[PDB]
Formats: sequence, structure tokens, C-alpha cells
Amino acid sequence: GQRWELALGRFWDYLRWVQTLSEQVQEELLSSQVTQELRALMDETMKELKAYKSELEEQLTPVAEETRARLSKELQAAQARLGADMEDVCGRLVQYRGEVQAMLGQSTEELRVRLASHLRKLRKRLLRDADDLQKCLAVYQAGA
Repeated sequence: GQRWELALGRFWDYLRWVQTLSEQVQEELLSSQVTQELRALMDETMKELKAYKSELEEQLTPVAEETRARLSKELQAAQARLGADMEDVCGRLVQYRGEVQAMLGQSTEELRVRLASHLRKLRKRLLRDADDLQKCLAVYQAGA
């Protein structure tokens, strides 16, 4: 369970609470809190993960540069997607803030079921490419 894994562990665990949309969620949701505590989650997972790839560059079992090239692209994009999705996820939580601060009272009720499946789609996305990241780091910690 790497520094990388426990981190996102926490992120994705927070994200599950946002996903519920109880009253404390929605109240963290119309101010600043959710996206920004989700920002400081997204970020520490990126850092520790950066941190682990940084380690494995010492443990490589070797082949000649056409591959030592590809070794970038494979991982770094995969990494980056994982980033990109948890950064675009805060997009959706900030455009919520908005579509409610649009509402002028009236009612989030319709919206919190919109908000909810678009979230569950996006979170299903973060999950896939974290799996795929789990995957590259491994054959990258192995050649194989």
C-alpha cells in the first residue's frame, strides 16, 4: 500500500462522502470547502505518487532506449489522466455551487440528482484510470 495508494485512498474516500449529498456535504458544497479540501487531497496523492515513480527509476531491469523513451509516455499520461479527472471533478462541484447560486432560492432538489449521476459517472472514470495507473507502475517496476 504505497504512499501513492493511501493518499488517493483518502481522496476517493472523501469523494464518496460528497457523493452522498447529505446536509453537511451540500453545506461544504456551496461555499469553498469540498473542492478545496478535495484539491489538497488530489495534490498530496499526486506528490506521493510522483514520489514513488521517482524511486522506481533506481530499480529498472534493463533494455535499450526505444523503450527507455516509451517508459515516459505510458506512465506520465496515465498519471496525468488520474490528475485531470480529479481536477475536472472539482469542475463539476464548482459548477454546482453556481447552478444553485443561479437558483435564487428556488431548489436544488432536481439538481442534486443531476449532480449525483454525473458525479457517479465521473468517479467511475477516476477509478478506471487509477486502476490503469496501478497497472503501469507495476510492469514499470517489472519490465515483463
